[PDB]
Amino acid sequence: ATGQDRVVALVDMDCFFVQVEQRQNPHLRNKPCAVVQYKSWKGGGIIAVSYEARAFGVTRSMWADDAKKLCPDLLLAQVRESRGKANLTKYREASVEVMEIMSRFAVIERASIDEAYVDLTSAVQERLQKLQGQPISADLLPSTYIEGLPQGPQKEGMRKQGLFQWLDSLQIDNLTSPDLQLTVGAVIVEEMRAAIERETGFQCSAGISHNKVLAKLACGLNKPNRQTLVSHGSVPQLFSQMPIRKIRSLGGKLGASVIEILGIEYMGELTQFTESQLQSHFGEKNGSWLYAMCRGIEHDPVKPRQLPKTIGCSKNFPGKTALATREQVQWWLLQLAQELEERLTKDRNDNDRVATQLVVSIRVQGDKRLSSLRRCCALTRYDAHKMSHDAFTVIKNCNTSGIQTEWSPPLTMLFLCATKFSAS
DNA sequence: ATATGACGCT
DNA sequence: AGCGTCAT
Ligand SMILES: Nc1ncnc2c1ncn2[C@H]1C[C@H](O)[C@@H](COP(=O)(O)NP(=O)(O)OP(=O)(O)O)O1
Ligand SMILES: [Mg+2]
Ligand SMILES: [Mg+2]
Repeated sequence: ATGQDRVVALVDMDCFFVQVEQRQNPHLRNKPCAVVQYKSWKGGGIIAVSYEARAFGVTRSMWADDAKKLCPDLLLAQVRESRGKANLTKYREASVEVMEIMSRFAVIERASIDEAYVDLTSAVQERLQKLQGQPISADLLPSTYIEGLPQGPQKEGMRKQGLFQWLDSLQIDNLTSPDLQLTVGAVIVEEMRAAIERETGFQCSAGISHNKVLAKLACGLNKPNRQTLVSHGSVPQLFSQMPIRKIRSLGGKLGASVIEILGIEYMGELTQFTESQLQSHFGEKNGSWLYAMCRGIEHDPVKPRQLPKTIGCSKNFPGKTALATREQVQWWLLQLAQELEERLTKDRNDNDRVATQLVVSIRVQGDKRLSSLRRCCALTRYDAHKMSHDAFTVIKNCNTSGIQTEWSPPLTMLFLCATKFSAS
């Protein structure tokens, strides 16, 4: 079995937060520009970067002041600030706009604020028998790249040349040629992407392949404003120089042990190993997953979920701003709870459901662990004061100070999350 | 002094 | 459950 039964696509917005600000502020269009959070510490932290500005080496996580050094024409748009914290509402709403449109073509799984996976298998079947064996016209694929093509014996001319070899080798006879199915999926994604641009003004990229992992890999091969098809046949060469860390779920500790333990560098080298070999190295689940994946085979299904299982608000208090007093802790819990009550009310009305669990998370000054304590209490009413007061209770026994007016050690992070939803 | 949401392990 | 891992 070759892991070619499904057509899966990943759609990801190009420099999402920038496009949202550029739609709103025409003066930012087609300029080096970036979106910044806060302002006081070193101009604010950069969180999204137009492609014009990336050409100067401006990146996410860079301070705005350091970014202006790399690029002094850089324009900045500031994230909105409510009750003393970053407020991402504009971008969540833009995301819903984009998800609604995508939903009209197939069932989607929201994977982040700006991307969704799409299972196109069923829509591919439909469009196939409508064609009645009609060949696929390169007219229908004006922004599609075929990975690994052209091959054998100017940016856009190279694209068409690869696209011509793909079609000129296609087998439109067999209505289950996996390569034909990917080509038809790619035709739908062009329609989906034109509709998103038409109805929002947002441009996006997309990957089309047989599973989530290849779709996501393909999406980033030709950003921005292009889509890439990765066929099962292109996987051996693609993977032969693909660093292991580029693959989703291997960008961290597991991927680094794969490199260290096996002494390899690229995804294609995993094929030498037996599945049993890989299970003893990395456990039974990772070994099986890896054995299949280095052959381009992956089974994670596209889950029909476009809303979330959790709604959270958090704020970091780094350095001098760490929370030292009880009354400081209570004020910020109030602020978090107020924004949280706002989003929960919106979610109970628009999507018809109610949370039953409140999770409270904190980080103390000196703990490397991104969260230090994580406790849960009942959630019965969408009332900020009640939520904020209950969060304090759950954490108040963690102020290790005999002075009760004081909070020690200082808190570096407050996090309030609502979960365990039920239909309402 | 790089705000969020999913899922795995035990 | 609470923690860890990984993602954008
Ligand atoms: N580590 C992070 N932390 C917080 N917000 C982030 C983030 N990474 C991204 N965002 C925010 C800002 C981002 O705009 C948005 C989508 O994340 P991406 O798709 O990873 N990056 P973009 O869409 O900007 O560029 P392109 O896709 O063309 O590479 O979510
Ligand atoms: Mg994006
Ligand atoms: Mg993204």
